[PDB]
Amino acid sequence: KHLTEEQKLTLDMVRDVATREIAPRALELDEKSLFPEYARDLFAKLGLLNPLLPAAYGGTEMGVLTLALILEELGRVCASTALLLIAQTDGMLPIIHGGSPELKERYLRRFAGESTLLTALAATEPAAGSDLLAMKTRAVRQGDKYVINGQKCFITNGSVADVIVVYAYTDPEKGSKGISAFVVEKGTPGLVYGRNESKMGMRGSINSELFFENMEVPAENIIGAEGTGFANLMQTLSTNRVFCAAQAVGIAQGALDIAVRHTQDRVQFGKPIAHLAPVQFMVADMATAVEASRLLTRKAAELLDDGDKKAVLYGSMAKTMASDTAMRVTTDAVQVLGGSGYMKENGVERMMRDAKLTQIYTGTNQITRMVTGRALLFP
Amino acid sequence: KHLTEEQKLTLDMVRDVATREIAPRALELDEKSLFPEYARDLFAKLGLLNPLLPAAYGGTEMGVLTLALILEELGRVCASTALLLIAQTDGMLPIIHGGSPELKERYLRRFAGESTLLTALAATEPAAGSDLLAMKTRAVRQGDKYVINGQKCFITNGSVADVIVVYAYTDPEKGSKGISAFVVEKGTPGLVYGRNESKMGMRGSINSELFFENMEVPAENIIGAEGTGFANLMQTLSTNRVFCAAQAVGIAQGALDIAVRHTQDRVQFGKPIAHLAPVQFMVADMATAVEASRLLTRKAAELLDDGDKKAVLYGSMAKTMASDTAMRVTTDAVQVLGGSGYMKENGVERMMRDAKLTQIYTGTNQITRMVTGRALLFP
Amino acid sequence: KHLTEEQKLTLDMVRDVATREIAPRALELDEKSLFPEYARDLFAKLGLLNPLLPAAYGGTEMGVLTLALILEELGRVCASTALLLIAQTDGMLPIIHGGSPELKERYLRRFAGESTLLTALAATEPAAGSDLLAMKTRAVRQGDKYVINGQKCFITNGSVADVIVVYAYTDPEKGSKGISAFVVEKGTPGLVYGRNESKMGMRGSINSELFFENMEVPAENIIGAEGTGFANLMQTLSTNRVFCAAQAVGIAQGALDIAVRHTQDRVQFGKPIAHLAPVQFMVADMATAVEASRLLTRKAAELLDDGDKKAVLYGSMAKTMASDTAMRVTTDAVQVLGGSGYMKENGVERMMRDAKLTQIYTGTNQITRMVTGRALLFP
Amino acid sequence: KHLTEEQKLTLDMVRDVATREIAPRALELDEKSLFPEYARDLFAKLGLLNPLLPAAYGGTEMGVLTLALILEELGRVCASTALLLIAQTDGMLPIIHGGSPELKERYLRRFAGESTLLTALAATEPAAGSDLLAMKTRAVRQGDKYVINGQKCFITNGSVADVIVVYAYTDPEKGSKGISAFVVEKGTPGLVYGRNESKMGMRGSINSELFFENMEVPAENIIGAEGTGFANLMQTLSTNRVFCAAQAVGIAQGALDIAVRHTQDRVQFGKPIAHLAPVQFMVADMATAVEASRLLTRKAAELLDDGDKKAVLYGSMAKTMASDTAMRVTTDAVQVLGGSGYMKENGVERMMRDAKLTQIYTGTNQITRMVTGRALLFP
Ligand SMILES: Cc1cc2nc3c(=O)[nH]c(=O)nc-3n(C[C@H](O)[C@H](O)[C@H](O)COP(=O)(O)OP(=O)(O)OC[C@H]3O[C@@H](n4cnc5c(N)ncnc54)[C@H](O)[C@@H]3O)c2cc1C
Ligand SMILES: Cc1cc2nc3c(=O)[nH]c(=O)nc-3n(C[C@H](O)[C@H](O)[C@H](O)COP(=O)(O)OP(=O)(O)OC[C@H]3O[C@@H](n4cnc5c(N)ncnc54)[C@H](O)[C@@H]3O)c2cc1C
Ligand SMILES: Cc1cc2nc3c(=O)[nH]c(=O)nc-3n(C[C@H](O)[C@H](O)[C@H](O)COP(=O)(O)OP(=O)(O)OC[C@H]3O[C@@H](n4cnc5c(N)ncnc54)[C@H](O)[C@@H]3O)c2cc1C
Ligand SMILES: Cc1cc2nc3c(=O)[nH]c(=O)nc-3n(C[C@H](O)[C@H](O)[C@H](O)COP(=O)(O)OP(=O)(O)OC[C@H]3O[C@@H](n4cnc5c(N)ncnc54)[C@H](O)[C@@H]3O)c2cc1C
Repeated sequence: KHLTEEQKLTLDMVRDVATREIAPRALELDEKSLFPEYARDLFAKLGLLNPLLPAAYGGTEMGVLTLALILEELGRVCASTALLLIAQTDGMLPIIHGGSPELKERYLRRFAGESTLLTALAATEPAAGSDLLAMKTRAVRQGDKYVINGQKCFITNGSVADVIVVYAYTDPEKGSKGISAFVVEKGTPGLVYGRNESKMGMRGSINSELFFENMEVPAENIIGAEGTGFANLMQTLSTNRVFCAAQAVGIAQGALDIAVRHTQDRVQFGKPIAHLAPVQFMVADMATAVEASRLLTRKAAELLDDGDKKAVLYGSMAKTMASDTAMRVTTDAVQVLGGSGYMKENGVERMMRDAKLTQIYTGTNQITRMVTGRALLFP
Repeated sequence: KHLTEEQKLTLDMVRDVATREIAPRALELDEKSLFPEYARDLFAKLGLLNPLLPAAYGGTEMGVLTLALILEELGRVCASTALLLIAQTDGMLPIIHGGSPELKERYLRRFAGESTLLTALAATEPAAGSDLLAMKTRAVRQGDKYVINGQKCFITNGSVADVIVVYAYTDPEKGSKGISAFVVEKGTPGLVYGRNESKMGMRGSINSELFFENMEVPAENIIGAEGTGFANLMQTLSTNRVFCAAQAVGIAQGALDIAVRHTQDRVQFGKPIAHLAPVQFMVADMATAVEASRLLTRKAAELLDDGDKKAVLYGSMAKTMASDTAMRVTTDAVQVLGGSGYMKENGVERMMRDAKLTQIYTGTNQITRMVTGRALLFP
Repeated sequence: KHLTEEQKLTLDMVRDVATREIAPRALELDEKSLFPEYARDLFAKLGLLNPLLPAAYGGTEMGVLTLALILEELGRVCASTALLLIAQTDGMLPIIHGGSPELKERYLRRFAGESTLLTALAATEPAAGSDLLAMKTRAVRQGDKYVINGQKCFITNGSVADVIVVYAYTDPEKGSKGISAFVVEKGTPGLVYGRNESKMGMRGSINSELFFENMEVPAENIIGAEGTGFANLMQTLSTNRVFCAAQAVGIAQGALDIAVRHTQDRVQFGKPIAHLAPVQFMVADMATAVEASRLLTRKAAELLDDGDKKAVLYGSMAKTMASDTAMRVTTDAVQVLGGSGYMKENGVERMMRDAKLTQIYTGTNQITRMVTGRALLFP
Repeated sequence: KHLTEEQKLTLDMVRDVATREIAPRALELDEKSLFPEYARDLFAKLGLLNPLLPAAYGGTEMGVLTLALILEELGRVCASTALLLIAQTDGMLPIIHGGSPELKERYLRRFAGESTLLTALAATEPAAGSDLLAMKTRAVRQGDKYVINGQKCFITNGSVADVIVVYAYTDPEKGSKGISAFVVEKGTPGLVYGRNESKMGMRGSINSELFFENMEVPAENIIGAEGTGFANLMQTLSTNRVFCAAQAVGIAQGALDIAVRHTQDRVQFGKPIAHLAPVQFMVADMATAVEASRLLTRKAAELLDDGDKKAVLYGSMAKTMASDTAMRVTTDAVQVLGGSGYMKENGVERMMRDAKLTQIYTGTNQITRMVTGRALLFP
């Protein structure tokens, strides 16, 4: 838990940036459904866009715990801006962890330093959500190339990513041993963009359909050996869950902060409503659940940094509890503001809308409860 | 519970209208923040706009239970269209219940038959939400007129109502015995409209600030005697809560219906997800909570029709439970649809947004729990 | 819902008996683990021991709704005394509903009038709880007799019943079409009693292991045709669930009544704690959940009386919600009494102990949620 | 968090003792309502009876975190044995923290080393539970002595303690500045024992009424200055809450352990029930809540060791969440064992009974939520 002085200075800069730059922009980002371009460009200049890019490739190579602390601070003021960092890191992790030395040099170097290029991870399909093994995208080797046919949906930053990691069957009969992962570059012929689908929340973020129409990628773009794609995806999922837990902790904290401030300022029955025993009770339950969620998430993030095998269990616990907490706390934070909490100008209704996604993405809370229960019952 | 054949035919017409006319319009009503003019005009032609207007004034004079059944059917497909009927009835109840024979003839006759004119109830102020006795609008008698100064906020249909019931202090020192209620007509000099504030949900509905700047209303427009306004407001609140409970039952049912249909159609892991034990469990809890809420609401509505004093207790129980149920069921209905549930085109995210208001309006669930607990502990 | 004057007078007598006779005995019944012999003998004299015994066999033949109302009143003051009536009725239902005219005359006549004889239902085995089809008791026809070998556990009143309905495989390979039901009389050679197992609550009740060691019952004792036993068991289960729901409503109400009384009498901080906003909130939630549970249970009981097929769905909803409500309300009723609520002399701790069983017996709340969800998803 | 090698060896010994010595005795301790004399005598020989007694007085002087880790291990197998350590430490803390050097030497030396003498804290009265300022015990100085008149209830180990800390008004008009704390020795004339009241759980523990009838204690026995008693009590409460949180974490873990083991062994529907998605879900929620509770408690215990002022806030959060978690997890652990979970021989029903007390003692969860909410809203 002893943060290095590099971790402490980074997070002091992140808190200052979240407060002064990200927060004043959050309402317009949601209202107008804007990509957070200003934040992306600033994060690139500050070294915050690619936190987990290794130093070998010009990156800052902070730990998982540092990123989790950063996501909590950004989630407090703008869930969409936190999602940018989550998507960017998740799009890069399959290459960092399974790519050959040649593949990592060829595709990670372009993200060095202050690069503003974007990544994406393309696994989910209309036929394959929780049942990832039902994905229908196919990769057929033909000489020195793979031919990719299929489609993907719900791909964060899909249509704007310079590098997409695409999961596809190379042997459709081997199931979990028949999937592969491929680097796909923006501009590849046969890569076609669909709708940017309109969402309840996280509106400051791009949500892409992708289509592959005889898309030829060079045979060197496979990440690892044929048939290893599913394990590669599963290894990144443990990390993605912690990032979604940390974002949900931030959302919950940000909504609590606004509710706490309102109880101190809002006067009914002759004194601030913070003097009312039931308001005090709601705030107590909210904060207790936020802090519990924060402790779980920070523990899981440290286990990941330590390469500990128990990170899967505690990451799944943190993801479930943090996101359920964000949903419950934001729902009650709107309640604490009364009618004003239902008004768009006051922010908490957006945080409630943002919070619902964290119970679904990186695996629904039903899927994660199964990951947690199976790890406990079949250790 | 034995519905008359007039009740049964009315509700068969309402279900047909909800399905064929109201539901296909709900997404655009929310997306574009439209007043439900088509529904208003149709309800007027069918005799559904003013259900509680007495037959003496050209009205249909259905019971509270019939309206509650109608609100459940409309809430199932469009919460905003249900809110139109709630606002219209609530704006009329103070006159129906406290108005002199002369006042009722003078202001209720214009709502007879197929009239499309609108009402509103103006009690809430920025300084007075749950603490209604802190309202600052003042009514000063001057000869044959009252002079009204002050303001109101969150007034449903406030800026489009032909008749507004305005609550104001005539003796600011007598507290709950110093408030009066006044009929205020559209076009009165000194009646000024503010913002239509933008909301998280119930977007197909007008939400008005009102200002009174030396507004002169004739002395005949007072509803009852001076100082009786607070009791008049309290008597309408018991009825408003039942209407909000019934709307929340409808919202919850409509979201459950969509989730139920999705589990039957959505195939993951080789069979429809309805075959999955945890999906079955969520649907069981959702439906159980909806039916419990429906039974409470129908009981409270019958007690109101019977003039039973225990309607306050059971109306407050139904309001609390129905609206908490709508919040929980819509939150889980989005969960049951996975990623697709987070997409605006699929409706349930709007129902989740609509559901949050029912925990706040007609009195927050904190205020209602106090009404319930006080009635039980101090009978 | 319109109770007959016979229903109203019966329930006025039951309330008087519950208050004056059953309640003062409840603490000793639990403390000393006594069979409620006094209540059994009194119920027999008043015609309350065998409510569902048909008039054709000397019985009172009240409906399911009347018994459900009786169980609520008894559950309010002594869950163990309510369980006597539940066990007695459940032991009789398989014969009433599936027995031939000859079998019903031969075994139901002994329960006519003021008979104090007892019944029991023996289905559950150590290997077969929720998975009833795994039961291992076997019935082999040999000439004019069936030979019964096997065992049963958790049999309420098992060791004291004059007539036990025993479920057993006659064709172990046909699963749900290979079970039969048999009348077994006290005193049959080869019927052996095991432990009366010691329980957390419902201590005023006998909980028997049964063993069948080449037990010969005459071939006329089969209830219906061979292979119909499972359907017979399933038909009684719908009724048993409603009875357990009604008992749980009573438990919850009885605990609420004590907590309500305590808030009125217990003075802290200068006034009764009923003046405290959070105590008011707990009591509101408790009572709302009790009334919802009561409405569900009464609806399911009426559907059963009407022979409506939807009784399975609403009986499973009432059972789940009523028993979860009894658990939550009794847990909070102990909380409302503070330290005194943890003391055995004050009753609510026993009601909390009693309440936990209702979430388990007549099918666990996990099994019932599946009955509810399957009925909704596969109608 | 880095445990010293003395902490690690102590907790390895505690786990071994809990498993081999404490756990096999837990069922009889509850069944027969026995004081844990064997455990007390063994803890004394191992240096575990007085963990927080300073080294200056012959004690081991482990931290709060070490004791909290010990209480978790003992709470896992016997809540009553954990309560012995909690009561013993709490009875000593007022002297350790507020006593003059002379008073600490005079009364703490007798607890050095392997002493088996017992302490108690006597604050609560029938008229003063949460409202401690309503206590009526009075201390009147008369020459070189104080005369103590009054009574106390719910005093753990009250009737067997060699040293009792008694809180009493010395100036009944100064409220929170008019209470004092006094050392009271077993054998003082005028100290009279009442009932050992019979409880729902924690039955292996003594629960005493105390009466003071012109009880003369020497004037040197006052702990601190007159009027400082309330602050002394409040300072110990922060520590007591953490100890009750840690005990509740242990209870919850112990019940989860039994449920986890049962799902692995209990076969229904052809395979262990651990293969069932809903059982997996319950175990996931249970374990997540246990680990969250454990993290909160360990954080609060470290803040106390660091003398950090934020320990009050996090201790109140841990106490609320840990005890609510013990109640919910034990309630579900009984559920996971089915009928067998309701049987006394299987332990979890006792853990459920034990768990309910942790929501009440050291301050009810209503009082603690107020401590948490006030600290957040009025920092
Ligand atoms: C806005 C958004 C961004 C996302 N970003 C990415 C991205 O960048 N790249 C990417 O590849 N994916 C992304 N995801 C995919 C996301 O993680 C999925 O939606 C999720 O994995 C579930 O898929 P589904 O929506 O089809 O739900 P379904 O699998 O259809 O689930 C429907 C319901 O059934 C339940 N269910 C399903 N299976 C089971 C089971 N076996 N047991 C019990 N319950 C079950 C689920 O919990 C859910 O409640 C994103 C999704 C969204 C909506
Ligand atoms: C969209 C909308 C439509 C509405 N329509 C109408 C309308 O047509 N006409 C009209 O006159 N009004 C209308 N209402 C008013 C509405 O009912 C109020 O918002 C509600 O009565 C609460 O007022 P408030 O928002 O100021 O909340 P506040 O009173 O500020 O409450 C803030 C928070 O404190 C809690 N709280 C407040 N007092 C207490 C207490 N004593 N004990 C415990 N907790 C407490 C509340 O539960 C809430 O969580 C509408 C409101 C909205 C938002
Ligand atoms: C005091 C008492 C009185 C009773 N009286 C009678 C009586 O008079 N006569 C009689 O025949 N029986 C009686 N019952 C039997 C009772 O109904 C059962 O205990 C119940 O049916 C469950 O059986 P089990 O205890 O073996 O639990 P199990 O079936 O072992 O269940 C263990 C856990 O797994 C869960 N589970 C099991 N299967 C599934 C599944 N498919 N999906 C999800 N979760 C699952 C359960 O919910 C439970 O949480 C009584 C039981 C008790 C304890
Ligand atoms: C078995 C046992 C052991 C204990 N051991 C010790 C001991 O060793 N020494 C000692 O001095 N004490 C001890 N305690 C005392 C214990 O902490 C109290 O019972 C507790 O402090 C509450 O007091 P009460 O039971 O009178 O509850 P009450 O104060 O009567 O509370 C009744 C209910 O009202 C609620 N309530 C009370 N005040 C408020 C408020 N202001 N706002 C909202 N809700 C409120 C409470 O939460 C509770 O639900 C013990 C108690 C027990 C039962």
